[PDB]
Amino acid sequence: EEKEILWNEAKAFIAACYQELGKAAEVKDRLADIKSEIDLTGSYVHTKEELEHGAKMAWRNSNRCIGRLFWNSLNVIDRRDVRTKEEVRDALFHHIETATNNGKIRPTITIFPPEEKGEKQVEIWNHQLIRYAGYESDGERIGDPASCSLTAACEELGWRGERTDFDLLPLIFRMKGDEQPVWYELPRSLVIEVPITHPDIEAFSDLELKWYGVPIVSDMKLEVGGIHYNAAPFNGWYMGTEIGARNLADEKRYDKLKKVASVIGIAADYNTDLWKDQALVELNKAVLHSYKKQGVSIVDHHTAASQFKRFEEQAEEAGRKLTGDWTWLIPPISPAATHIFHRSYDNSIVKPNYFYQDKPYE
Amino acid sequence: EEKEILWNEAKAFIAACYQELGKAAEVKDRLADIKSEIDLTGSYVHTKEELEHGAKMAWRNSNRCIGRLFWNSLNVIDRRDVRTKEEVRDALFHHIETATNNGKIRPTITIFPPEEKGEKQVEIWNHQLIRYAGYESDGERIGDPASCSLTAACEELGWRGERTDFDLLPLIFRMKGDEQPVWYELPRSLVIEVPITHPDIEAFSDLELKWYGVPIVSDMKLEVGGIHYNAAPFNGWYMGTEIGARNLADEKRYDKLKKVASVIGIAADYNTDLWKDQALVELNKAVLHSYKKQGVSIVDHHTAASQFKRFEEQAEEAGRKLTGDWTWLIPPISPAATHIFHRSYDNSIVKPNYFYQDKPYE
Ligand code: HEM
Ligand code: HEM
Ligand SMILES: Cc1cc(N)nc(-c2ccc(CNCCc3cccc(F)c3)cc2)c1
Ligand SMILES: Cc1cc(N)nc(-c2ccc(CNCCc3cccc(F)c3)cc2)c1
Ligand SMILES: C[C@H](O)[C@H](O)[C@H]1CNc2nc(N)[nH]c(=O)c2N1
Ligand SMILES: C[C@H](O)[C@H](O)[C@H]1CNc2nc(N)[nH]c(=O)c2N1
Ligand SMILES: [Cl-]
Ligand SMILES: [Cl-]
Repeated sequence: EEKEILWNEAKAFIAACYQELGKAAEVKDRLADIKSEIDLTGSYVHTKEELEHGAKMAWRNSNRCIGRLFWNSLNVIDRRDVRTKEEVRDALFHHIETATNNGKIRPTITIFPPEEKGEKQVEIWNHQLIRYAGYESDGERIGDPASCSLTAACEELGWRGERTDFDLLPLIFRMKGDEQPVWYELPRSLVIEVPITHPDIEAFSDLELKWYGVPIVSDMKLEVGGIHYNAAPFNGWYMGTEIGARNLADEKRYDKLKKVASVIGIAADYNTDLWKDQALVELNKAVLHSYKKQGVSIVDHHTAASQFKRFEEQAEEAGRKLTGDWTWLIPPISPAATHIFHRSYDNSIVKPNYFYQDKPYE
Repeated sequence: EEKEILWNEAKAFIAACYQELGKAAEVKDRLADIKSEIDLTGSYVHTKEELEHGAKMAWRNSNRCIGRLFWNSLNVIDRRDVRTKEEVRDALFHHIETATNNGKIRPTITIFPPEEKGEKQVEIWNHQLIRYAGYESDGERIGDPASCSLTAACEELGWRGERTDFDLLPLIFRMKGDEQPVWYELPRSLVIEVPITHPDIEAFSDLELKWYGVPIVSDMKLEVGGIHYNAAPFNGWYMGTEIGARNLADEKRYDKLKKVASVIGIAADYNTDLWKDQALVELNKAVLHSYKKQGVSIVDHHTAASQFKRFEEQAEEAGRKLTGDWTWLIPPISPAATHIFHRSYDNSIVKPNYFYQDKPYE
């Protein structure tokens, strides 16, 4: 029935994996046992080596990611042994700690048990492990509007946020068998935050802006060789523009450009003054400066693009087809200043890969 | 043979044209005669009304153009009567004058005789009627590199440029029957140029930057109802970013960002300083300021995007499908600050339209 599609994707993944690993002769025998195990059990189990390389291939294949140069040094943590919510919680806690690494961020992924019959063993509700709540009630807007629905779902479960603009959401996830997810408050000792100051303009601190150190995406599905790891949070370090040009700048997010314009001392009255553009630049300089000053890893969009160029060169020379999403790879500020803007990319989907999946709330 | 495809496109265009013009009942009779005229002659001739509306529909359908809100007030000049190179030259001269309009730019198109049997009556070599030459010889780079090949072709024809960074190319075009194009120097009295100064930073004039007032694209084909107007130059006013973010900024164009960084007094040493982004913003403020100060029409990318939003609303309410090229509609600076960035567009080709065509040089 579905062993068909499972077997096909297994054949493709194992062949490619073992080839890249220099283990091409072990394929037919490895494929043999797998083909067998699928018949009796309806599935198969990745070795640690396969799972680790699959996770790395998935990152390499993420069309929208500019950071892909470092795909091969991803730190893979195999947590397929977890059975309890305490183990899940502690695995998420450790991921935060080890990835943060006192500010010298380690690109890391923690992999939980995969879907069995399409049945989730663990269902993580958070978009990112560290993320700020958002509230909207009777005209009143607080925090991160992108978090409004998860925040409301959290508050249905007994949690209550302090309603600052930067409430840390609890971890929230559901175990197979349980009807409701559980939630656990984040130990603040584990969460590095960076207050936003500007190198030249002292008044910038009057904005009282901050962001969290480590983006840890926890709601995408890792697909490896027909196996569906629906719960597999992964992190890197930020590209400054994600914070300065979007999270803090978008009208539907924190919407800070008018306030930025004010503290840097320019008028926000005329489009021709390009006050939004100027504000975007100073806000983005502030973000890079602040992360650097605090000893927290971050990359600017120019360096990131230069790295991606090397990713392109590396692919070609390894004889691998390159795929990418131009509309996502271009940075939201000065895009024509990067080589990305001036070439095209094939947006084909190659597996292994990370995929969106339906949210349990909403 | 090809009367087939000609008749099909005629049927589609006339129906749509006459409908939009409120002349739906005149269609079948108009279509009748056209169907007849195609049989005897192999072609058909647009009335002035049809040609004018077709040109406007072509602009409305240009997926890559952010300026489309004003499609319906395009000024159409019908020059299908020209027979001689003197008439062509004088028609091009007049187009420049009337479109410029002392700085209050009028979006205008001059339409020359269409292709007959696929045979061009008039073949315009210029990319734009007003454009700067470019030279590259023995390491030495002068002027606009995008113009290198046309400039070389011009210099094969007896013309010689002064080799400043802003040599105005002559008009160059070929008449049916002639083996070589002719060229005519531009009367400087007709060409408005704008020196680039900055509102706040006096040193900016040390760069001695300038650009021409009016972009007049002269190498695209207007297609209307199966008729191919290969020679039909059209102009609007500039969006500032075309000049400040591309023509003056691209490494393969005038490459001025390092010099901009210097005169505005910032270092150009570290990517994390975002010095390119800052330079782009000040250069783009300078361009808008300078055009405004001189009384020459121009639009900033924010106003232009707001206008385009109205173009979208106007389309919907008129029951017309909207088409666009997202990768071209987004401006090359602060794109995420415009609504364009945050929605998608169907990039389907609708006719009438303007099309690239093969260059006669090169
Ligand atoms: C090491 C530093 C990294 C940087 C600077 C980086 C940069 C980025 C950026 C800027 C985006 C766009 C996000 C957005 O605009 O919403 C992105 C998307 C993405 N990145 Fe990376 N990334 C990094 C590491 C990683 C890692 C470790 C993985 C997984 C193993 C990964 C997989 C992805 C995926 C799947 C997306 C697409 C998310 C979506 O479509 O919503 N990246 N990356
Ligand atoms: C009125 C002011 C106008 C503005 C501000 C404007 C703006 C623009 C801009 C910024 C581009 C992108 C060019 C590039 O990046 O290389 C563009 C492309 C285009 N515009 Fe407009 N435009 C205007 C008027 C017109 C008119 C009058 C027509 C024709 C009747 C036209 C047809 C087009 C076409 C065909 C393109 C695509 C050129 C290509 O693909 O290379 N536009 N427009
Ligand atoms: C590993 C990693 C590093 C880094 N610097 N950034 C990320 C990251 C950031 C944001 C996102 C989220 N992208 C958008 C998801 C989305 C898509 C559609 C609608 C929405 F509201 C939200 C994914 C990955 C991931
Ligand atoms: C009417 C009008 C107004 C305005 N503001 N801009 C233009 C305009 C500007 C530039 C262009 C040229 N676009 C790129 C053509 C091209 C395409 C591919 C390769 C190349 F080297 C050049 C076309 C229209 C046209
Ligand atoms: C409509 C458009 O495709 C969409 O809003 C995209 C555009 N490019 C993007 N690129 C990145 N990196 N992140 C985004 O959220 C978006 N938004
Ligand atoms: C590769 C890419 O499609 C191409 O270089 C485009 C990108 N978007 C653009 N958009 C505009 N307006 N003008 C351009 O020249 C380009 N270049
Ligand atoms: Cl984020
Ligand atoms: Cl131009």
